[PDB]
Amino acid sequence: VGAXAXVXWXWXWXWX
Amino acid sequence: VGAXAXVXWXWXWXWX
Repeated sequence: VGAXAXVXWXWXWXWX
Repeated sequence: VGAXAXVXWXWXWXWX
């Protein structure tokens, strides 16, 4: 279903 | 900034 695996790109929110 | 790396969890939207 949909495309890819999961939701968004990466892990969490930001960079740090 | 924030926490983690990127936005969300995974790659794209769904599973497939």
